Amino acid sequence: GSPEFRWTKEEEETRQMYDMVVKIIDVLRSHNEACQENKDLQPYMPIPHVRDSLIQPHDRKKMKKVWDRAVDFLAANESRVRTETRRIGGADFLVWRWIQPSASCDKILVIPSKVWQGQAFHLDRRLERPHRD
Repeated sequence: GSPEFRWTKEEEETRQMYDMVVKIIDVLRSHNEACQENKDLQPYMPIPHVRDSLIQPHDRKKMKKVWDRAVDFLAANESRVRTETRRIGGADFLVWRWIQPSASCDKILVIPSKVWQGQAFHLDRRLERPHRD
């Protein structure tokens, strides 16, 4: 019945909580830096891409059940992938997919408040901001 705001102090609540989540906040913040370069390096993945990611082999799921609680810590400060309900094979399930902040998200408003070179181009060379490596 109220929003979160999410500024610098909201971290003081989450600090001590980070134990198992530090691996998954590492998975999302890490894949992100390579992702803003490219379009989205992850276009669609399941809930287990991130829920298997806490551990790699046969013991993979053993902290995916803990993840149910770990999300209480994540969700007060970070969501560096997008949540969507999507239809696959005629059936609608919940999947997690990539959103990358900075470098891609650039635009011009009513007053073109920029100088010649630094950012992109204008009129000539009608592409997007990130390019082929």
